[PDB]
Amino acid sequence: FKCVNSLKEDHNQPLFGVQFNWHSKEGDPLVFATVGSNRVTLYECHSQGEIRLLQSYVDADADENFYTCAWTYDSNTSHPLLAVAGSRGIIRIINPITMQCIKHYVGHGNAINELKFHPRDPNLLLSVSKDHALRLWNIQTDTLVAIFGGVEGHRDEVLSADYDLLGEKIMSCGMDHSLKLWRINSKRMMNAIKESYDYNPNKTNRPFISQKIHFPDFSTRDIHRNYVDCVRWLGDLILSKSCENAIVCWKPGKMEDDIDKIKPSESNVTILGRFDYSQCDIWYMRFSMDFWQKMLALGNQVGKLYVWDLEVEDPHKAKCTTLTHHKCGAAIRQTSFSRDSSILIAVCDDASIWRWDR
Ligand SMILES: Cc1cccc(F)c1CN1C[C@H](c2ccc(-c3cnn(CC(N)=O)c3)cc2)[C@@H](N(C)C)C1
Repeated sequence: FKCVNSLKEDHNQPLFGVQFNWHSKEGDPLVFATVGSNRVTLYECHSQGEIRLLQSYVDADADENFYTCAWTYDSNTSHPLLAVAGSRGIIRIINPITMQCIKHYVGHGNAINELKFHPRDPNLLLSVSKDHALRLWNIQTDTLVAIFGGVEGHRDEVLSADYDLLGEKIMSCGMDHSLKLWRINSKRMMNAIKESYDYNPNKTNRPFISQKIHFPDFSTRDIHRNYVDCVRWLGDLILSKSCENAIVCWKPGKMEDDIDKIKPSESNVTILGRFDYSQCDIWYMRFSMDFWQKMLALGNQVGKLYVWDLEVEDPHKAKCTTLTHHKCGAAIRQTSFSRDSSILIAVCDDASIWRWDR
């Protein structure tokens, strides 16, 4: 990787999120979105390092702070869609062509810290909230499918979550130091999703009933000792970090325990490795993976990038490379790989954007 360009957005506030559109059509240039201040902005990557500015969506409320975005597509038309959310607790579905807000969703109106789309169903959107809950939405029928919370749910802000490969289960994490597993391939949850697709408010009198899921299928506070701010599945294993200069690779149960036989009472975890780094001990810093999950990237609070090659026989054998540029000194909140892995974008607390090309 070599650094080929940078720019800075005019708001001078942190960019909290960046995502390449992995649903961009064949023959179209690569496009990524950034979120920070009260806006979302799209850029196109071109040759000779050019980052071409397209168009932003700017919230009507100057006090909105967007924290997260996620791409999907319209399941009928195939056209890409961009979901954004933040401090106002409003999910907006944006048409990236025109930057029009097509529609929006509100739960209880508390800050949304992350959005993720289901890996097999482009209509299923997961939000994680300052109010300690996760919410699963069906953006085809505009329904809240389920809320994941309760006293055995998270007891402080949820900061991150991730679906596994097939979208059979979710791992969430947050300010309570815990990582929690929620299965969504239960008979109850599969039925709820089916019913969400059968719901049309114009053809019935009932409101749509959301599931209240009050018990995770596994919980641990034994991995980290501070706010857990990013989580990703790596097959049946988990990658997660806190502010302790480490990403931990771990699994529920003992070494030979199958993830789908784990009981909610399981008290053990197994640590398969840990990737240490420096100067990333402030709260709220995300790591990202490429499409194939061959690579892992994390930026630190002084503008250094760490990239791990996970194409090795066991997690602890990961090979680290580091990327620095003398002008890049601000905290990197998130990174994104292009779908082909040829470009890595980093975004920063000073509103700067850094492009690295293979
Ligand atoms: C990015 C991220 C990463 C991982 C998990 C996550 F959940 C999030 C999302 N975060 C948005 C919120 C937030 C974070 C930072 C600031 C802030 C203010 N000033 N600065 C530095 C400056 N230089 O201005 C930074 C303000 C609000 C955090 N919540 C819990 C308070 C969660």
